[PDB]
Amino acid sequence: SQIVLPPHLERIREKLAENIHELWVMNKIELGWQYGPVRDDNKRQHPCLVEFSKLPEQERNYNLQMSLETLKTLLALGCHVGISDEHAEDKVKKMKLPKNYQLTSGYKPAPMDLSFIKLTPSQEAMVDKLAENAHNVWARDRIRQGWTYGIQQDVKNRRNPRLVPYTLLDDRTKKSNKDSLREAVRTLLGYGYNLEAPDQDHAARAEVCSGTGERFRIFRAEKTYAVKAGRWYFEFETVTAGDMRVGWSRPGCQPDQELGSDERAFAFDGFKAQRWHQGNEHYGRSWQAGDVVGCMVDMNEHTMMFTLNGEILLDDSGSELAFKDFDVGDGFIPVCS
Ligand SMILES: Nc1ncnc2c1ncn2[C@@H]1O[C@H](COP(=O)(O)OP(=O)(O)OP(=O)(O)O)[C@@H](O)[C@H]1O
Ligand SMILES: COc1ccc2c(c1)CN(Cc1ccc(C(=O)O)cc1)CCS2
Repeated sequence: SQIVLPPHLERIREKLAENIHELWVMNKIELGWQYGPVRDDNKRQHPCLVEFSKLPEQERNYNLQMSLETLKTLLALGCHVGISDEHAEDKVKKMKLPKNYQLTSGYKPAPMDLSFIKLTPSQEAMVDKLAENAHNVWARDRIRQGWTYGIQQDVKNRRNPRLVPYTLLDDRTKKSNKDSLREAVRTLLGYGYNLEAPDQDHAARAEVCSGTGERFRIFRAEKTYAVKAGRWYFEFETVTAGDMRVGWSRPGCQPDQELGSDERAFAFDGFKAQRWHQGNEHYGRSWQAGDVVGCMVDMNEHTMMFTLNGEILLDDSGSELAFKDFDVGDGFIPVCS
């Protein structure tokens, strides 16, 4: 609402509103909609097919407001607009149209066909965002009405399966709104009022949202199974490919601290290809979904090694040892974050 409309948009939006009005009535007659005295969509009768003057002024004004919200929404998207020229707006060609596609009046509303104009990926993205905003303004109205979501539409209980996020919306209506949006944006472009998209903003949430406030969960064997000597091996399977750590931990490990940040644990972060013990150093490569990581420790020469799907993971050098030397201490147990 805080947005103020430029005069060139003001002298463009009345012509926009009319043009899309006839766009709407041509879409209606192409799909096979007929004129009728009564307000019955199932019986295929509606006085809406006549010109906007004979059309109910409520709908005609609603169309103008509908377009006004659309203009204010292009402006609020951060999509700045430029004026290409004036003569292409003064002179707009008209396709020849078939009689069956024509209504009772001989006037052909379909203006210079938008097929010449091509939709860039950014122009499609803003079409998606306009569709999202229209759906959201559609649902704010329904919620104000008190209509709530329901798996099956209820006329009396005011339940519409339609009140869902646009991503979850049914493909039929989503496409129908999308087409009118797409044709609306193309009509805006064909008015010579070329729109330049805001720069692509990259936003990564890094999965801050989590159960309560826990960032990670640590799974380990019981402290009584600590190994002090010998050769030991266990395997860790990665169903997903995200922030994981696997390795050997001392019985003094804190469940709230990250693996390898302190001296109590030795871990391998394949997500960043990092080996973790009081710091991170580059080691090995990254895993994908389904990769199996093997962990081997030999407390005789105090070495630690790792395998990704069988092959030995190396550090920056040619050495196969993730942690060359450590102390036996109290022992080690398998651990995973
Ligand atoms: N001239 C017009 N300008 C703008 N929008 C219009 C116009 N005529 C009809 N509409 C649209 O028609 C729709 C009316 O049906 P709607 O999709 O809201 O059904 P609904 O969700 O079942 O509604 P309700 O919950 O009120 O029963 C609205 O989204 C409204 O924006
Ligand atoms: C979405 O902005 C507009 C702007 C202009 C016009 C329409 C829609 C189309 N309408 C017909 C209509 C009425 C109700 C429904 C419905 O029940 O959803 C669907 C179509 C009015 C004539 S021009």
